Amino acid sequence: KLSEQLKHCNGILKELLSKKHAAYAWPFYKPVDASALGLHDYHDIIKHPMDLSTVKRKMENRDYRDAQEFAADVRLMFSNCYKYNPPDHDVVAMARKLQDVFEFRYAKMPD
Ligand SMILES: Cn1cc(-c2cc(C(=O)NC3CC3)cc(Cc3ccccc3)n2)nn1
Repeated sequence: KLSEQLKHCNGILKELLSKKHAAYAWPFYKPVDASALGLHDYHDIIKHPMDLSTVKRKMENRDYRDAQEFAADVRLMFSNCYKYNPPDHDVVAMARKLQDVFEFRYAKMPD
C-alpha cells in the first residue's frame, strides 16, 4: 500500500520508463556496466551508483518511506551522470532532458 505522494512518485517512475521518453531515457534504465563500456574509472568517481531499475525495485519493495527519499535517488542518478561525464557529452544532454521531465512532474506533487 503506497501513500498518495508515493503513488505520484510511482506514476513519474512509470512515465520515465515509458516509450514516450525512450529516445533519451535508455542510458538510465539499468546500472552502468562500467567494465562493458570500458569506463574503468567509473566506480572510483561514482561512490553511489543509481539507475531506474534500482529505483523500480526499491518502489516495488516499499523501500521508499516518502516522496523525498524517492526524489533523492532519481536526483543521485542524474548527479552521477553530471559528475562522471564532460558537460558536452551526448549522455549528459539525455540526462538534462529526462531530468526536465522528472522535475516538472515532481513539482505537481499533491499536498
Ligand atoms: C548513465 N550513464 C551512462 C554513461 C555513459 C558514459 C559514456 C562515456 O564514455 N563517458 C565519457 C566520460 C567518459 C558513454 C556512454 C554510452 C553512451 C554514448 C552516447 C550516448 C549515450 C550513451 N554512457 N554515463 N552515465
